[PDB]
Amino acid sequence: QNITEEFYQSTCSAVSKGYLSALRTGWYTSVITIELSNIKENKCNGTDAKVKLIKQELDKYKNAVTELQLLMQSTPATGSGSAIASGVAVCKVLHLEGEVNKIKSALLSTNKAVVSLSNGVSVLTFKVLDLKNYIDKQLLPILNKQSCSISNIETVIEFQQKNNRLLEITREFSVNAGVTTPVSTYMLTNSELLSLINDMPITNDQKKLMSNNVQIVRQQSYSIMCIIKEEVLAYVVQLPLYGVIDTPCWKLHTSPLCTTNTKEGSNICLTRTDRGWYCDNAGSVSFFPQAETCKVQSNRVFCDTMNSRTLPSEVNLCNVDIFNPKYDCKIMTSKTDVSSSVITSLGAIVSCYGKTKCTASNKNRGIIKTFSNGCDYVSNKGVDTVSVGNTLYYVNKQEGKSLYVKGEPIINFYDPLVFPSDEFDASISQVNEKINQSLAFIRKS
Amino acid sequence: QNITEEFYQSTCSAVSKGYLSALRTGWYTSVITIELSNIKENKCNGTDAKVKLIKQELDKYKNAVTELQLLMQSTPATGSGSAIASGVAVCKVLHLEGEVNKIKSALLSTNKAVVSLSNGVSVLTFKVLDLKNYIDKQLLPILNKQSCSISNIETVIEFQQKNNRLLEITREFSVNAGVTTPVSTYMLTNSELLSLINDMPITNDQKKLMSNNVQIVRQQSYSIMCIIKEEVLAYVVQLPLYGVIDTPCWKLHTSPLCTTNTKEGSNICLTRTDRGWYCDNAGSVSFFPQAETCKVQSNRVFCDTMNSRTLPSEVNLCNVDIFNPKYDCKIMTSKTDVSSSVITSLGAIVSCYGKTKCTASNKNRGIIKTFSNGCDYVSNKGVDTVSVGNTLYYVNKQEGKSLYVKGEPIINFYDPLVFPSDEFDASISQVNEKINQSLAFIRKS
Amino acid sequence: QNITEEFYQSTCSAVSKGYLSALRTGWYTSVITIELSNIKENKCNGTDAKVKLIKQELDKYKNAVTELQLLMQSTPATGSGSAIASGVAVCKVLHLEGEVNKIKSALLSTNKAVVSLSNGVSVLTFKVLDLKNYIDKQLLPILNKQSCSISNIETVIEFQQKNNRLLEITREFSVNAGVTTPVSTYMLTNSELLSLINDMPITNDQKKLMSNNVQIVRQQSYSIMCIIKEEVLAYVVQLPLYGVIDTPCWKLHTSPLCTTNTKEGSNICLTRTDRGWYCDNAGSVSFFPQAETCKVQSNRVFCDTMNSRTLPSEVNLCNVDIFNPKYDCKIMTSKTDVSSSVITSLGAIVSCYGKTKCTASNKNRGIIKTFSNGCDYVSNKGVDTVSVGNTLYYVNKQEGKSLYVKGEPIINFYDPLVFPSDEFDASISQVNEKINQSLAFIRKS
Repeated sequence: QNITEEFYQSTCSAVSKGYLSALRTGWYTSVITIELSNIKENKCNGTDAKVKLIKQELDKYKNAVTELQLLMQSTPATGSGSAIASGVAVCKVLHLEGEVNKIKSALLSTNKAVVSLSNGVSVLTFKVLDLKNYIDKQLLPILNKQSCSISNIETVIEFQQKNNRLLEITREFSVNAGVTTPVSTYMLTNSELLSLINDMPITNDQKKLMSNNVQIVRQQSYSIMCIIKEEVLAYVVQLPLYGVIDTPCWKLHTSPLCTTNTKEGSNICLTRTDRGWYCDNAGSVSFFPQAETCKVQSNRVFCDTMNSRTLPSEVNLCNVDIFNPKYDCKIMTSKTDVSSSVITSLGAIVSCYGKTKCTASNKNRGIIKTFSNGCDYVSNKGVDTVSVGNTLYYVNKQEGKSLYVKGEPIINFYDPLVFPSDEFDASISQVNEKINQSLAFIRKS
Repeated sequence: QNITEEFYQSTCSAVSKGYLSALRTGWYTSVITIELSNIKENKCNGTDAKVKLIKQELDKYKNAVTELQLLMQSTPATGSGSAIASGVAVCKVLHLEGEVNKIKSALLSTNKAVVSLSNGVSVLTFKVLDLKNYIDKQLLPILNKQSCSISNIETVIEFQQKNNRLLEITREFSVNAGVTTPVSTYMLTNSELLSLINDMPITNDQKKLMSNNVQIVRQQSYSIMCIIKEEVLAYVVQLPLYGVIDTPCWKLHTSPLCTTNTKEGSNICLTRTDRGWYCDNAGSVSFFPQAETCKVQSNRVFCDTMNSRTLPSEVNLCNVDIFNPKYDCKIMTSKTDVSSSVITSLGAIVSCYGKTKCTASNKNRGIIKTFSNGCDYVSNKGVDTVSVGNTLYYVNKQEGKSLYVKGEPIINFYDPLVFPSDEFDASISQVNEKINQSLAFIRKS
Repeated sequence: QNITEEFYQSTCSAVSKGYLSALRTGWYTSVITIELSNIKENKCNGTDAKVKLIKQELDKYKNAVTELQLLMQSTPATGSGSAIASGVAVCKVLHLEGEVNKIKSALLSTNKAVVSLSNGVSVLTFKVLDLKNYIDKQLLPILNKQSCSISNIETVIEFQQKNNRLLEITREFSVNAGVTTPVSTYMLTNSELLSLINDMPITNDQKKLMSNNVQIVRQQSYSIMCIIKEEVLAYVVQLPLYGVIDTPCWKLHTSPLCTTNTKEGSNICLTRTDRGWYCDNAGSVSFFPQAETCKVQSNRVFCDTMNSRTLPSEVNLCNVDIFNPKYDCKIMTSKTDVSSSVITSLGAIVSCYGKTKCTASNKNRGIIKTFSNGCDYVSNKGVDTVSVGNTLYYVNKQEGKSLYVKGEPIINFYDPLVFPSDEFDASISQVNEKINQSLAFIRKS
């Protein structure tokens, strides 16, 4: 529960420690079934407004079915496609005959049942909506006359409710070529999802975590539609399976670090590279570069290992002894000294250069701190907002202690004349070797 | 109203002048209220189709309420979160007891009223939909029988209209974890928004601008949902507050500038860096790097100062005397001479290199100009489209004069042998210093 | 139908050949019309629930019309705007009087008809919904009384169906400022689209391709709304027109290539630049850098030439003889040896460096291959997934042969001491020239 932060004055970086992990390592596939009604184009001679409204929505029903066949004609266009290979594999098994009828036989008794597929995969099936039973029992004998019948409007409105979810299904499948994420509430109702999470094979502790952070599970799950035949449409919904839980996570925040020399254009800078989410995973650390690829319920981190990067466990040494002999801490160099500010979880790192104003201000008591030229940090305690130049930043109000690690800025240890100031993705060893090789040429002079 | 453009032949860049500003500097928070009905699971013994449709939507009603509580269990996952700290602060004050009842007491008389919160913030409250009064007065005494009643269908359909907006609210909150942008029409009706803009504290001139460009205000506003208790759901909608209006804005367009030497691979190039939106703000210029972070009703520019960058006022000198002694104009160098074209607001900059065709063509009279090797500009007058290689570009038809600033291309002033041709983010001073230091080594030879 | 892949061991790259093209070269504009009803605010003295529901939706009807006028007040804010200049041009012609009435006269007889505009453009018009005829014939004489009438509910529900699509139109136009893509099913029904594709001028073969891959056409089409007047709203829907069909396409996949020296930090790397989609177009090759700018029904590639890049036909030589004297193959250099894996269409390229595990595993028989240090490739035959470190990758199951082109890795031909290892966007000639110039300084020593 304790959330900690440590600002590194020497490297102009901060690490937010005390976070718990939830890394997606596997995929669970579930087949969702809608029992459709195979009807041919009917036409009876009536002008009744009851049967007129039925024709309009039967057309919308028939159009959504025939268009979902047109989408079926479209081969999976998303990807990449590594992330959906499990759902595609289930779709391919549904093509085989004697598999669509297997689902139909197992779902006649109950709205949910486990089925063993031909590929040996044991998946749970769900008949969310039964259009077949309703349309044939309620609406078929009405319009099965020489002229359209005269039934009341109560049955027509209920038919609007049934057809409304199907229209919502085909409209989301069409714009996304049958692969939608996050899984909308119509692909799988929130009530249906919790029932699906309770069934699926994992512990009660792992089920409790997924059922509490539902929205995060929806954003890390794909809805894939596979086929339509035998009066049934089927689409597979992949669900994240998390194999790494409760391992240490920490987020690295980096800000430029320059010198404070007076004459303009005579300053060198460097910035810590590889900022983002770090989490221990199987004796190593998994790096997450892309922003918002990790979701975060407070104190818990949810990420996917597909957008990851494997790093050795010694990578955390760059947060203490950046000159460590074990790992190659990456930095980028430049002479651009623009004033910026990074909002970390328990404060804000501020890099103030030039004449631009840099202040941390509290709305009630006013400005509480004015930042001098350099890189510094302000604790979130008693600080509402932080301003840099003409840009206003707001500080997070998460409760926790923040530590200030004092240290000489490493940018002061380098000579500006032989300093390489255009290294996009370099390391300490490269900067150390490039300078010594540059000084090797000046000695021979 | 006058829109001007100036192409700089020396730097292969153009500036579109004559634009008015609208920079977001603050946030106004408004609490939106939906009076919910606290009902326990009712079950009466009836098969009437009137009461059957009620049960279906009451389940959808109860499910949307209980799921919106599940979303409430999810801590704010978006961000960052600087941009929503004001809305979060209002959400936290709503948690305190004696605050939810304060909103309920002030909204019993009118559908809108200003409320003073515990945090000293004066915010306007809105009861958009009153589900509590309708459900209890119209539907409670019907189903408050030993068996479900037999009321007509007119009341059931009206209940579908009320429940439809709530289902639209929870479905948008669920996919976005309660933070949606742009604010949809269901979070706040267009009619409700104009009424909210008229009330809010600002001048009639600032209210007239927001009420005219509604869609731009929606795209720069966040909908945040805070809590559900005491038969009321509440969600705060932040609205942009613009403190900078009618200050000069101009958009910088840059295109590569190479040499025209015949032998392949013997050409050097450079391109002006920091292209995008520039607007004067409080004695300085605010730079906007990210595209589409600024919206633009013609002749008016709408941007947010959070995605900004503060630059000194002398930054505009890079558009005239790029060799100015005051500011360090940034350029990037390379030897890649690919033919490209940038569509500016009143024409198009064309960089033609190699043998690729570069023509400005009018659909009625045909090709009007053929571009030679180098960087040039064509006015939008009498020009419909511009083609480069196999890529077709269309020119904007905005009315205004365009000026051609003749000048020797600066790429011709540099010696290709000592020229650094791999500078990602460099400046004129660095290129000037790097070449002189390279020539310092050849003199000692 | 044959899909081929060739892995290049010397360059650590693979090319997926055997694909067919479909490049968008032009735009076809179609005017979509909804005949609106011009009604003034009516108020009759009734409390009937039939006429009460009418007032609620007439307000939603009137609000959607008046708000769509507010959106009309917003000048086109999207772009750029090259891609929509054709639709904007049609919108501007609709402003001229005697043009809105021309559409109204030609659509009174049929729901679809071709119209010659003032700009000489021949466009097909579509009256998708006729709100004017329905509202005035069915609902006007009802409420045209001194007190609201007592008509039944069948007509009210049909009015809900008509007004529902209009509310769907204005809600999508509002969030996107009137420019939406992909074109939703409500901007143009799937049934209306196929009828539009059949009419439009092109061959039966080009019509058959568009009608089969409907969803891809929707994602490469824009819906633009132009004006509201004379009881008619109009919005233009641009449709892709493909001028390049059945030309060779191939996708280039690149992975880092490093050395295998034991001592850490003593390795140099290089990676092929310009990975993505390549397609021959008019005697040259069109390069597509941005991912997902090309859609892909299997065996067919759909791209837009606006996000393209024109390259000479000799660019394919970088896939065989990278040291070719005709073209300058671009590579980037670094010393970062991170283990990665690229999922190509018929396998996976794996770059294994360090101690990180690199295995290709089949779920039934287990691990089938362990990758040594370097860059290698594994065929999709009998391989389900491929793991690198803590990241799991899944292989595509597309059927086709894959060829292994053996060759000495070019990274072994370079001396690490004089090797430039920080070239972001460089070429072979630059690396060749930079090393020789570095060796020119060591000879004079």
